Amino acid sequence: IVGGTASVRGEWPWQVTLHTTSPTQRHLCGGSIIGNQWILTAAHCFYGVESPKILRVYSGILNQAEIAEDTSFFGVQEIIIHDQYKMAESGYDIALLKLETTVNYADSQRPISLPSKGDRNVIYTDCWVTGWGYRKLRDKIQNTLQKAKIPLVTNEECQKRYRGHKITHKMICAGYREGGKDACKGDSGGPLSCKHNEVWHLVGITSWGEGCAQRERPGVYTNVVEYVDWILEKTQA
Ligand SMILES: *[B@@]1(C2=[C][C]=C([C][N]C([N])=[N])[C]=[C]2)O[C][C]([C][O])O1
Repeated sequence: IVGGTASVRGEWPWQVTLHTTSPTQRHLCGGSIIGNQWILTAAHCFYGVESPKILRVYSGILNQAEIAEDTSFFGVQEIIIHDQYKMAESGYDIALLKLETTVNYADSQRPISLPSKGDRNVIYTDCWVTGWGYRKLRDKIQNTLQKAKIPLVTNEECQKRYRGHKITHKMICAGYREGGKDACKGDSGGPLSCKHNEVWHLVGITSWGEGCAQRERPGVYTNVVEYVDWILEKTQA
């Protein structure tokens, strides 16, 4: 996260850190708890990943330092990538992780509600992007989960900032015209939480952008509301 600040412990209870154990353990992507056995994240996060066996999901984490060899984690039973996904910039950047075991909810780890189709007209004025990602295009994973408040931008506005790309309605952007605050490498798969009427909603999934926090280059996120039907289909046994 660029231009953000340290989050308060338990402030984003749905945020998880997804690690890969190959070659050695390290943070791979962010993700969001949306069900007792389900993590919603980004599809492009699994490039080069041929088995769920090397994945470890850690919930209730503030500092990466809390994760040690003796720290408990959730194994991944199955990685479900949207069948139309090809690459982040083309959309459909969404994936589900079916955990091997169930998450016991608590103040430190609980699910975030999905947006409803009846909230597309609603205007989110309190949105935040979070993660352990870079603080600059060239950096490294951060210890403390970072947070940054960022305004949503209309698709038409976003399309103007990405002439070489096609910003579809299945995408949603957020950023400041002057830049300064934005997601960055390592934040992928992270949630774009927005609080409306005292209730947090998972509005987007950190997907891509040109550089990080550059002027007139809004972050691009997967428009979650467009996948509630998909999520229901894939999570219902
Ligand atoms: B992701 C990833 C996160 C953020 C960016 C840049 N995004 C914005 N808005 N400037 C690119 C990639 O983090 C983990 C990595 C693994 O594929 O991708």
